[PDB]
Amino acid sequence: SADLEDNWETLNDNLKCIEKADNAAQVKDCLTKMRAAALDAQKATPPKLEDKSPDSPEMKDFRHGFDILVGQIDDALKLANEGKVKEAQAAAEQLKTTRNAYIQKYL
Repeated sequence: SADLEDNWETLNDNLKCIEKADNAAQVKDCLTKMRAAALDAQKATPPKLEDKSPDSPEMKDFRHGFDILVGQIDDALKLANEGKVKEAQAAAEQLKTTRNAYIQKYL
C-alpha cells in the first residue's frame, strides 16, 4: 500500500525519470507511473487540509491541481506516442510548475 507521502515521492522520482529518459519507451513508463501516482495522491487529504471539509474550496483546489497535472501527463504521452520524445520530455518543466503552485502548499 501507499499513502500520500509515498505517492508524492513516486511522482517526483518519475518526474526525474521523464527528464533523464533516452527514448520513447522510457518516457512512456515514466509518464505512466507519474499518472498512476497522481490519481492516487488526488484522492488523499493533504496535511494542511485535514481540518477542512472534503469539498471545501481548498480541497477542490488540491484536486484540480492533479486534474491539471494529469492533463499535462496525457498531453506528453500523446507526444511520446507520436515519437516526439524531446517535446514530451519538455513537459517536465510545466509539470513542476503545476506541482509547486497547486499541491506543494498543502503538504
